[PDB]
Amino acid sequence: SRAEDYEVLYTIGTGRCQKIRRKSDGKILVWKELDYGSMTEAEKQMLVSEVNLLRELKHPNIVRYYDRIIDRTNTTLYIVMEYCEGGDLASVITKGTKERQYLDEEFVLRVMTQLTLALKECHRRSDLKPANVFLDGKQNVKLGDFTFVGTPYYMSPEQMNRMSYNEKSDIWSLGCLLYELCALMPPFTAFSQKELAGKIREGKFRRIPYRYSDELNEIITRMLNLKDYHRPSVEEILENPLILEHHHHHH
Ligand SMILES: COc1cc(-c2cnc(N)c(-c3ccc(C(=O)O)cc3)n2)cc(OC)c1OC
Ligand SMILES: [Cl-]
Ligand SMILES: [Cl-]
Ligand SMILES: [Cl-]
Repeated sequence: SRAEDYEVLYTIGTGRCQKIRRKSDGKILVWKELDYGSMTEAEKQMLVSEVNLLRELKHPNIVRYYDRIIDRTNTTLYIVMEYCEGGDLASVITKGTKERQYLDEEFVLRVMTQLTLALKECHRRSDLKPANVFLDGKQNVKLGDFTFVGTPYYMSPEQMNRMSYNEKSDIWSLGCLLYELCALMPPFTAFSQKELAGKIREGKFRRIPYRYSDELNEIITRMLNLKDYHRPSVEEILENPLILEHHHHHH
């Protein structure tokens, strides 16, 4: 479809993401705008293929990407996707830090269950961090968004030695994300990357807060094992007695 099919309501975050309304039925959506005006033919060809793959991902726990619009006037590409009224997990963690208020174990179990399912789908088809995890209005958790200055808090031991495909590296990142949801801080912190790497290598961290059960602590701790082969698989995580039907997605 074309941009005129939609009305911009307002900007959510600055490419730039905006909440929009589809005129045909008034459906509330979001689009992300990419300015391809400075791109080469080679970069546009890569872009096209990536957007195409994006359109093929249909999963309850992956942000749904509906359409792509070209506006040759502004040299802008619009990627239309579902609206997640709950925002991102980064804002939830920030909210708790400042409220001196930990999140319910039930919420952490929802995020664990639903993100593990998202990872399972990604692995089948073959950037896990709080700002890339979105919440809808029905308690559902969705993975979205498929270089310097930033601190690589979630970088796994093996990935810091040599960046290569390893599904157990994703489990480490999930571990880090769940840890942060509980403790409201990442398991490893430092002011420099050299110091960070030394800590990650040592593999030691504080227990998550005592309000969280030993069982939750145990599985998060297993995900943060220094040995990739000691971390639980997606299958092993979902077998955990903590995970129940109600922690999964519901339309
Ligand atoms: C980054 O902060 C926020 C993001 C959103 C939001 C809602 N729906 C969405 N589909 C998205 C979203 C935006 C971009 C991407 C992506 O680049 O793939 C994936 C998801 N963000 C909503 C927000 O509040 C309504 C919000 O503020 C906390
Ligand atoms: Cl606190
Ligand atoms: Cl919450
Ligand atoms: Cl759903």
